[PDB]
Amino acid sequence: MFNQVMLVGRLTKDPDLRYTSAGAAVAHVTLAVNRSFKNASGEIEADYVNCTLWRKTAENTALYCQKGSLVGVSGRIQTRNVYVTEVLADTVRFMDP
Amino acid sequence: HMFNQVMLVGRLTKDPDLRYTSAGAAVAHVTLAVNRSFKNASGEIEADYVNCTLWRKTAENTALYCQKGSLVGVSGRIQTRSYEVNVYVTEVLADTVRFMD
Amino acid sequence: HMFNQVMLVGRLTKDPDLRYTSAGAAVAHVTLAVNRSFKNASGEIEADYVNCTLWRKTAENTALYCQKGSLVGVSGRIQTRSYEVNVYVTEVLADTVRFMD
Amino acid sequence: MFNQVMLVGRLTKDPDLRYTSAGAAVAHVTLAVNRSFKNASGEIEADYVNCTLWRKTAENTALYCQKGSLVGVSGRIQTRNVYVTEVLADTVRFMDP
DNA sequence: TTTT
DNA sequence: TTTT
DNA sequence: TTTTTTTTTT
DNA sequence: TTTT
DNA sequence: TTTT
DNA sequence: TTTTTTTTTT
Repeated sequence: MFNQVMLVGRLTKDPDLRYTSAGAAVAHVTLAVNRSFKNASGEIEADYVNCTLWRKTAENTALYCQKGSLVGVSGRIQTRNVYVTEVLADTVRFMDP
Repeated sequence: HMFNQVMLVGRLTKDPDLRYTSAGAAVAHVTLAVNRSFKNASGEIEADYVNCTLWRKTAENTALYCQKGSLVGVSGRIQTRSYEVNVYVTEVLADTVRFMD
Repeated sequence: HMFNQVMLVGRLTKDPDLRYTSAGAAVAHVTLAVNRSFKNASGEIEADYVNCTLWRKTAENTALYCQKGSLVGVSGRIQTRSYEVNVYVTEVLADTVRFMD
Repeated sequence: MFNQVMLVGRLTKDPDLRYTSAGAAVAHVTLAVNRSFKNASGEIEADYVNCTLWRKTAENTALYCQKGSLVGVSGRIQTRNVYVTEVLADTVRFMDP
């Protein structure tokens, strides 16, 4: 029984690097992933996936990616009145030339 | 330039919700409890609850064959939506589902 | 009781091999170079070379649109075969492919 | 650019636990995964996937699973005249009641 | 060389 | 506000 | 630039 | 609150 | 015996 | 027990 996600998209904003009171880096990025087909009106829409990164992954994503950066992410769908649902990234690939 | 896929194995929290669009298309809403590998501070196994939408025959078949409790394997893509008091939803749109009971 | 899925993003090592069964079905053979995340003892990036089989329109389309070098995203399942001097093959049978160029 | 595999099948043999000359446990299991449809003759065939496990994963798989055990595995397709291609498992789940 |  |  | 479909409510 |  |  | 198809050579 597992939970696995592969996304490659583009960051909609500079990554949001914060630190927990314990000292752990944690970042929130949102990935625009265009679809592969057009809708009735002939347009390509994107899905906007919120991913949360931790520690070194978070710091490095922040260092090396801005708004617009092409990024690969794998991880799991996590879920946390407040009904939130994100991808918890364990590895990030930087794909900017 | 872009890619979006997901694979999941989990149990249905409730019987599937089988509806038809006024066009005539079957669509189903299902929520999967996916138990984590690790444990918490109390030594318990928490699950993540992922909402999946199914379409056409997949919707009907999972309706017909699975119910609350059914172990199900799903592959598809994450999709995001807003509706209206404006809400943000992220689901998995299932392409296939495997009945694992 | 069972489940088998794979997702892959890699580059084609050669133009796709488009054939037709004597039934009339398009089928394509493609090998994907999937570069690893880590590095070796020399600090180089090695790739894994995964053979994928495509069918019907997917075979034709990937034939028509991709060539040696094309970045491609694939999802499907692992399948195993023996033929005849008897050989053991494991491939990925692609359900979908995304053209990522 | 990634490589991810989810299998849940049944071991065809007791796991093959060996140790490298350095001391690392390494195991080779083969997973029977039945398909979901019948072939022309009305039969369900299986795919037999060779997976290689390392270290603690290898030792634990050996300890707790025999021929017949239901097992979940995620990992990547690895490839190594000798033309071999397996799944390199990073996590194994034991699903035997 | 293939499992319930 | 959820499954075994 | 394409797959089977790319389509509803919550 | 959405990217090339 | 392979891709960027 | 079902999805679109469950079908070839290497």
